[PDB]
Amino acid sequence: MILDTDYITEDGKPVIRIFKKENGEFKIDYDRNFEPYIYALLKDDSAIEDVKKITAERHGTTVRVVRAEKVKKKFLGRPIEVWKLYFTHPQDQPAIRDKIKEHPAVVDIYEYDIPFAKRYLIDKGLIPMEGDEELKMLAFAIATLYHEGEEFAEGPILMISYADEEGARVITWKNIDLPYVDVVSTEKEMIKRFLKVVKEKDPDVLITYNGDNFDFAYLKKRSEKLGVKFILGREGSEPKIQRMGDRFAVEVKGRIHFDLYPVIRRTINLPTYTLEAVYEAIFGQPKEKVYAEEIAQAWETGEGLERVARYSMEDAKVTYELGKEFFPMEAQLSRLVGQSLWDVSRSSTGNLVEWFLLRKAYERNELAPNKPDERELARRRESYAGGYVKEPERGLWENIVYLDFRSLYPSIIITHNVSPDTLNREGCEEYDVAPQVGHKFCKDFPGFIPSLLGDLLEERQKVKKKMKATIDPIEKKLLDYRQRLIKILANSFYGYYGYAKARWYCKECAESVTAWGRQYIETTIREIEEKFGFKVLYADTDGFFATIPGADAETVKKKAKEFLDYINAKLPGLLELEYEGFYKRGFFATKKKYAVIDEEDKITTRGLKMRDWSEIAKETQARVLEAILKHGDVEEAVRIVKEVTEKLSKYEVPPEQLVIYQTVISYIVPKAIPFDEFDPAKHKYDAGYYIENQVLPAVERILRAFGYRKEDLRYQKTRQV
DNA sequence: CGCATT
DNA sequence: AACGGCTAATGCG
Repeated sequence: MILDTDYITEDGKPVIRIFKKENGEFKIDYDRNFEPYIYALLKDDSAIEDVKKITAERHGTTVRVVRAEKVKKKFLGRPIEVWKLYFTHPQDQPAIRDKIKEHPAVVDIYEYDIPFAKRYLIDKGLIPMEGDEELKMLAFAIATLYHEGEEFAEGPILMISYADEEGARVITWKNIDLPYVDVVSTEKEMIKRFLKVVKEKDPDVLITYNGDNFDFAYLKKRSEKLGVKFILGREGSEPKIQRMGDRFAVEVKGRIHFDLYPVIRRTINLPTYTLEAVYEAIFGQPKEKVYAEEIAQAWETGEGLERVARYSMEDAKVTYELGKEFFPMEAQLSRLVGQSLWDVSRSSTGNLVEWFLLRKAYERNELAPNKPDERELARRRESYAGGYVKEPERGLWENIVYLDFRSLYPSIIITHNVSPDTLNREGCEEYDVAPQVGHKFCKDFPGFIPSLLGDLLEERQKVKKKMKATIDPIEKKLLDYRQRLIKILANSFYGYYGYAKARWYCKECAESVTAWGRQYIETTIREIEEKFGFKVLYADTDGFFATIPGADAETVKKKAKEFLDYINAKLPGLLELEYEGFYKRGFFATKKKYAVIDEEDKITTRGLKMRDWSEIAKETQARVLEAILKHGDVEEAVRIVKEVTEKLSKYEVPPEQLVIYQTVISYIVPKAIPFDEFDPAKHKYDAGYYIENQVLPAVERILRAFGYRKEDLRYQKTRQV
């Protein structure tokens, strides 16, 4: 299988290198015949001879146009004839492209900023990570000596740890009596020892946590300081450090540097992204943190080195465990988009869809539109109307059904053929008109993006059905990842349409999807109210909560299923309303804030989780929510708040339930102090603060839906007037 | 202007 | 390597 591609220069000519792993054998294939090129639209074909003589200079070397060739392509459906301009080296393109564009006879230029190695994968039809090859992985981490006022890597590396299927080990240059610690004489010997491990193990994947911005950079400065050749690459190269905006990225040639940090940063939402917090959230097991001060103190005093070595070992162990959990998913994402695992794992949603579209456009001989210039980019900052949000019906509701559209926005794109190549296309016999915005979309032929979206949904069904027949549980998990990633990719087209930097940006397409969405959700609401007597309690972009106030649970279920049969026969194309779930009771506090409970007694809460909060505020909110959702007792929920505020005012609440966590700082507010130093016998907490700034704000938002003000929840201080 | 829901 | 800065809008604190 293909791992990655790049290029080196030999005598001024680019040489593509294809890194492959076939039958357990690492291979490098070379291609010296791939020519870099760009397209040029000319107003007069006779002018091509003047364009061929355009020259530029890179670094003393004179840049010229090797040859030109007139080709026929499509541009947003319409046929086009453009000039394919060939060059010697891909770096010639940034040097002459501006001079070619500024030439009077040149209308515009296209596909001039596509990286050579990525242009190769697309043009050759090569797909990375495709096949049944098993990759050998190795995780690693480092521990360093830190002092407050010193430069980067001014202190030596104290330890280097690594982990794989064989277990985790630590290399250090001090005596630590642990079975997994290997003791060498110096820091230089420790680094050299690590290089031998990587060389002997020969892993296909090197797994780190923030290795892009710390580990590799620290090792590099240290090897330079000590005179060590940091050859980690399979071709004897040192790790290549690149600039990715305000951060860095590292690639180890011949292998895949899998940095878990950017991956987990996009996949899950956590308050902090320390290795300890990430591991505890994904595996549900704790991990102790050992800070730089403790490691420096332990190394200088020589006491407590077992704790530092154990921390170093756990870093490599958990990085390997997390890598084992997230790498197969990233491999399926890589194979789907058609780009290397290295790039896809570090790429944003907008870049992932663009690379998928770039490949599909090449397959269909479709000329790709350019990225926007600064002027066009400023024009695209105008926003549009989004989803519809109904103001919720106050009060507690019984027997609620949640109905929503199956993939509303992708269904709209496919059903109404929403695409820049079908937008206001004159000469068609059939059109679909977007409500409110009025954009017309030709229905005579399938559009570029709706056709790809249709192929994605078809491919997803072909992978869902292959899962059911697969006996191999490893292959089933892999297919589950591909199927999930196709759903995520399909649901990224809408946002991409309104992404100002996108090549296939189309505000008209984006606002037409939301206008159609607003129409389908609003018409279905009036339909269920007028023809079925339902009360719609709350609705967001693609779904709504409804009930029949004077009806039993079986009655509401039956009528909801009858309504579904009714509207689904009226909905066009792929649009489909579904029965998402039934809820015993629920309250809709404000827009985006609500809570429901199913027949199993599982409570689902949105917008109420909420920042640094004391355990007393979290406890009372949960107690209030439970009284309302499980007991159906709103008056009990108010008494709980009155009881809590009364206990706080009379100082009957233990200080342990008043700690606020925000390094995590654990403090308590006095009548501003770390909780370790707080003494109830000497000091007094601010009862007013914990009532007015903690308990009441957390609960008020919930009880406001039932008609209670903040004053309706404070302790009844009896004023004997 | 942050953070959450869609 | 000379592309990437992180898809959208609505709406509560």
